[PDB]
Amino acid sequence: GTILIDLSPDDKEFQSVEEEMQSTVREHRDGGHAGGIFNRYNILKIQKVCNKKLWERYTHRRKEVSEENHNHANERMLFHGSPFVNAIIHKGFDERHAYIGGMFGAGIYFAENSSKSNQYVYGIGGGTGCPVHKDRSCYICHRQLLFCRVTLGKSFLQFSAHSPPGHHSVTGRPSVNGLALAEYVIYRGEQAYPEYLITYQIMRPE
Ligand SMILES: Cc1cc(=O)[nH]c(N2CCN(c3ccc(F)cc3)CC2)n1
Ligand SMILES: [Zn+2]
Repeated sequence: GTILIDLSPDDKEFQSVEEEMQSTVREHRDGGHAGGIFNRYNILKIQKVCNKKLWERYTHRRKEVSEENHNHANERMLFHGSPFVNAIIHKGFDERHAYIGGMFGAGIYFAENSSKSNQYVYGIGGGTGCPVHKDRSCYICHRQLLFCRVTLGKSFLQFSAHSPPGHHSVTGRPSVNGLALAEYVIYRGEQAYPEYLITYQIMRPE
């Protein structure tokens, strides 16, 4: 029972979601190989993802993690880029959205850097690119990102399935690229809510 409400760009909500998308762009060590070459996005549409069953699935698990961690759910707003975004907004996150070949295990991956999530919009390493031009740096086709409410709880810090014992998620602390932001991994689909569906294009630097 998913409903997508279009957010007006006049709305304070559109303005704060676009600002978290824009300000969290960074240069990638692959030179744009996976996500393309760009410094900003053309934000075409921001939509609120409304689903009573999934929101309840998430706040139920949130209350569990909170009570297991001195009433702190450790809730973040993170980006999620995946070829299975359209399936996530209707069925939620689960074991089919888990990244088997992940660095922090077979869990569901999230990023603080929007530009990081953009690397997985067309698949692992950007796949073959957009389905129309087979271009990983395509500047034409419309891309789609999720801005998710994530319950991290007790997160296992990793400097560089199931969660480490006595923990609720894993934090990928960046230990080489001094400008990278953290990456997070949850092992329960219930621990995340697909809050915002952002439609956009990467923009050719001038
Ligand atoms: C680091 C990071 C940030 C981000 O936004 N997204 C992701 N992924 C990881 C890989 N994914 C995946 C899911 C299910 C599969 F079958 C294969 C891949 C989805 C998106 N990673
Ligand atoms: Zn294209």
